[PDB]
Amino acid sequence: ENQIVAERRDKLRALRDQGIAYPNDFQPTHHAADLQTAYADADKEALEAKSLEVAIAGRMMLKRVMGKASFATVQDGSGQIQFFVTPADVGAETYDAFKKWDLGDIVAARGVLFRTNKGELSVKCTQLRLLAKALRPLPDDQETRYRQRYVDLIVTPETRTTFRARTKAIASIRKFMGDADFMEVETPMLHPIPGGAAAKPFVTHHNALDMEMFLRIAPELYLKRLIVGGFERVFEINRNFRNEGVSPRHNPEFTMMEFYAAYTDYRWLMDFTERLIRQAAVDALGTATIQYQGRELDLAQPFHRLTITQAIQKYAPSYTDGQLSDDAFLRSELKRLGVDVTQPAFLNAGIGALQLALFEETAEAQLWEPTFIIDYPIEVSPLARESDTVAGITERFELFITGREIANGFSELNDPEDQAARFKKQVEQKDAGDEEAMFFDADYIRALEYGMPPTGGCGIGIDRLVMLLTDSPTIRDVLLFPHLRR
Amino acid sequence: DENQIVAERRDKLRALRDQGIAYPNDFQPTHHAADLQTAYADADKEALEAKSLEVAIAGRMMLKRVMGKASFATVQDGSGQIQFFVTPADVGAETYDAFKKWDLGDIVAARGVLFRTNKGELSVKCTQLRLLAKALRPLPDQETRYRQRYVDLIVTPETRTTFRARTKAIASIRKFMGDADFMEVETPMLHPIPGGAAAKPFVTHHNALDMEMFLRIAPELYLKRLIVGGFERVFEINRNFRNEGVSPRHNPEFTMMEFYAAYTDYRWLMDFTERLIRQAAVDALGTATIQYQGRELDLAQPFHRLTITQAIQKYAPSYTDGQLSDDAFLRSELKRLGVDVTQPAFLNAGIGALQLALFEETAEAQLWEPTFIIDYPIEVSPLARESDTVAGITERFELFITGREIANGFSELNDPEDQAARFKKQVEQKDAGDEEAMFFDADYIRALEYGMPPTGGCGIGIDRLVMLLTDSPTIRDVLLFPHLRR
Ligand SMILES: N[C@@H](CCCC[NH3+])C(=O)O
Ligand SMILES: N[C@@H](CCCC[NH3+])C(=O)O
Repeated sequence: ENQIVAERRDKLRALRDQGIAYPNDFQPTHHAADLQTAYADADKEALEAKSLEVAIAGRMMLKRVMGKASFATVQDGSGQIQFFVTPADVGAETYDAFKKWDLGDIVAARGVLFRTNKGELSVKCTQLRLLAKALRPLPDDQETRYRQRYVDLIVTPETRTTFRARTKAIASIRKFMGDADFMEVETPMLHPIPGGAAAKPFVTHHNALDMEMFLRIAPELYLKRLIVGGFERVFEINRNFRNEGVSPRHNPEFTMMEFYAAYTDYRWLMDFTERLIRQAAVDALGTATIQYQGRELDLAQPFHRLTITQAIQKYAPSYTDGQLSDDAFLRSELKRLGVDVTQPAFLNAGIGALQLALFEETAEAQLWEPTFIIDYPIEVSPLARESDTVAGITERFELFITGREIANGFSELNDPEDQAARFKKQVEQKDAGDEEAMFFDADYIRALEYGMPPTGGCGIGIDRLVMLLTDSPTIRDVLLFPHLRR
Repeated sequence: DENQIVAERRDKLRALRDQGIAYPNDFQPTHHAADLQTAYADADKEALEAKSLEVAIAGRMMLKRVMGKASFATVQDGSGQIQFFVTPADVGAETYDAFKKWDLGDIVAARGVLFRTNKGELSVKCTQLRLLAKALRPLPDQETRYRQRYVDLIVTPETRTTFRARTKAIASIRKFMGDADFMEVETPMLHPIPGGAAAKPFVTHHNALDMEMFLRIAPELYLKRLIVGGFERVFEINRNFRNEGVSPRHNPEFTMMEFYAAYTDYRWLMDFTERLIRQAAVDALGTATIQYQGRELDLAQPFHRLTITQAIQKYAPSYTDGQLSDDAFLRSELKRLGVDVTQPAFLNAGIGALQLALFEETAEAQLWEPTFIIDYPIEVSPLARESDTVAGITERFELFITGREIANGFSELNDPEDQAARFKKQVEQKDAGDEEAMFFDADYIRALEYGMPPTGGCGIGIDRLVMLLTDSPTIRDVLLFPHLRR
């Protein structure tokens, strides 16, 4: 390993004594992938007539030297093609230098396209150059993929494909939002008071002003300020930050899309979110009837819509109606399953919150088929409009697919006095030790007091959506550079 | 006094809650003011009475004209303004009486027939009229625009126009990049080692991992890892963070676009950046011959391309060639202009850096017409490829328009040994007190040691570009929520 690097470093030393070691004048004219497509059906004779001159640059992935003739496989950004090399065509000095290059080196050739006797498409090199020496060899392990994504990208074509699909899916989501009349906006990543979500923040400090500032846990409160300001339809796709546990399923920064539509409510949001996701599949995979991790996932069907208790009953039928309505039962049953209900997060827990907690331990992970869970207790929905007909319930949903939260939304709380009250109740929890409880945001209350129209809002987890569209088993597989441990 | 008004409005809200749902969310508008104004600009009183078009509108009540038998309100939705004509005959006495006590600012809604008033205005003959949300604070100095952008957005149509244009411009830039085959990517905003720029970082901490992290000053080093990985054309549009003073011309977070193209160099980058900017103007304004702050700005002309000393001579013709190549002259001349060259940023200053510093104090702010400044000293260009023909010079540019930096780019340093050396020289400066000097990044060097193809990279200041395109005088005028200033 070190001896290999040293040997390659010594070649680089010699290379510098005889010219420009890292030249930047070569201009490729074609892409391997495009040649493989456009000339799949052409044969030795067809190609000899066309006599197409090409110029390719990329990473040398294989090399075979056999006396007066040598073959290499070169990989550019698009794919692979062979270089065929003889001193007759490339000249003796280049041929000799070529033989001493290494797997990994960035190389470049001009030459005529042709087909080898074994059937492969290849370049009869008439010019051949080394553009950049690979000092470290390519490997020929489970975490290296993430610590050295650049290696994973060279060596695993599937990885390149996943990330091209991420990019296309996000463009497709933008198009969908734009067609539905939403204005894409940029709100701050630095907040003087974090909010818009239940999460532990990252804190930093502005030196000139001697001021604590928080990386955003969510843009929600800023996006609703825009609604007050009179933009009826806004959305934002960007990072949130959450300072919590690390795992294969957790990264400290992740991409959310939030959107807000004045004069809508949660029923509208659910229909709209459902349509968006289904179209996201059709765009990415040609169909909404797909598979994820070896199991059928039919996004073409209408999404299920269930209450919290409906969902517990569907997947944990042993629970009776009377049991799910009994405070004392719910507490002992939650204690049994490892939920400490004495924790400050539960300071304002009523019967609804206990049910929700039971749903999380029993049913949630089993929501394979797309399922909206509907009507959430007020005590855990501090930003959500209260029902007009049932006290203590909010017009809120969460969407689960494959057992993971993909979206969450609600009729927005536009009543400033209600909002102030619910903030004070969060501060109680926070004072009692609940680190995911919200801070009182006076500037936000002030904004609402200018008068905010009734509005519907939703956040979609772009990283999790992309997992489904690319059959990626963890969030780390859809992030170019996941954060890792030391 | 603003207080008595709030209190009075708060008391109306109290009465409102005793008689129904204060913040209803069931009203569904069917039309937009702007669309009605366009579609029926050409129609008259009789036309409209025949058509008899039933509409439903919701928005903010901006003016109210009251007479004995009737009332007119000017209501503003997301699209524009339309009049509501209100009589108790048609809306009912009880509603008419309530209406008289509603306030400028309230969010209101009507159904009714479209018609034209004798004074020529398009209006709704209301048959239903509702209050959707009480404005508790009344609608209405130079900094309030920024602390309360939501107020500025309601009251100033120019502000709305600027931000719609920002959004459109960014979509136009994404399209330009996509058409040129660049793949949009997302790299981390939390870096374990900050780099890619000369700036003071914001520092934070991940608690679960007990790990110091930095908010990114630039994504550059992560984008070049993707080039090692084999993506040929990548770009990213997102926030950087710099922990320094807030001014009218500075915000601690701002939007950059960086792009990288394998097998290109700085000449290519300059042509590409020039085309991008000119097309951005055509897209936004219909022409590249535009105006900024009352002065002609002709982006249609080819951009000037000057060396650092050429530019000093163009604006200060006193300076001779020998003066600008004399160390002792440059120092005394810099001392005269108030520049401290003893500062650690200048620890590795040679003649080039001194020239650059003189250019900053004499010519830079006068670069009104788009001007590329070209060929930068190595000691201030730690990430830029060195010239093949002139030692100590890098293939680097900065683009200035209206005296402000709009872009900066270079042929990328893909030589890992050169890069390691230049990093060690940065660490010297940093150890001697230069807080903008770079840290040594070993992981980045390791990536380059796998072999990176020659590449060209550039960063464009989106916020500053958008200023030019929208004729905004400061960066704060193109950010929805600028950071606090004192
Ligand atoms: N802010 C929410 C998404 C939007 C909820 C509706 N206002 C989140 O972080 O999940
Ligand atoms: N990282 C640079 C932009 C790209 C320079 C070329 N690699 C900046 O922050 O200005």
